[PDB]
Amino acid sequence: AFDWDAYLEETGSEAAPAKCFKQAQNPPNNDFKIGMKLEALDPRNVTSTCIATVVGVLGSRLRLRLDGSDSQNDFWRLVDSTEIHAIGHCEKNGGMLQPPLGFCMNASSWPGYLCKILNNAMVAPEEIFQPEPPEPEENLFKVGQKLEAVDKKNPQLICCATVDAIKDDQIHVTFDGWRGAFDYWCNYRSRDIFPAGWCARSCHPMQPPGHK
Repeated sequence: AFDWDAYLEETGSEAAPAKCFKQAQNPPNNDFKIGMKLEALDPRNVTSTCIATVVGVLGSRLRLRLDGSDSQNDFWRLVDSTEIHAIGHCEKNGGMLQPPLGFCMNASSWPGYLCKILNNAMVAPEEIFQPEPPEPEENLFKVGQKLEAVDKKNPQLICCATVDAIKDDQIHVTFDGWRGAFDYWCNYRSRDIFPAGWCARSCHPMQPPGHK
């Protein structure tokens, strides 16, 4: 459990206030179980919705993998993400499920495929999907502030970070003790940033600053 209060005091810093983030005041409960199927936006083509399977769970996050694709392109979504839904959601809304971009068969094999994987499949019930957190209506971050952030190159990891710079609705996230190579800009609404303490409150491991 990372001693944020010690760290803030030794670096002379403020943590960014909770009202800055689009995250629930309390981490949402994660009732998902590994093997459950659900519907998610294909990160490699965000216009497609695809069947995904929970392959890991960590704090309030799911590690998802799209059925019929590959094991090298897993992605993580919070249980209260608006990019995952219960199965049947897409269709109820006038949509069609799509094969993943990395689908391992040929396309005409897709309709048959959906049937086989949906047959007696373990499916996440709709009630375990958490509601979308209220959002701030402007950027309240400020240069200097510290926070917890997913490292988009190794997303299993959430790490101690700092806001470096601001241009309107974008913040620039830096990772303390790492070479600015893991830095990124993101919208203040991003679901990949959290107030200091969030990880401990949700049982997600939280990386201390790097050793550089």
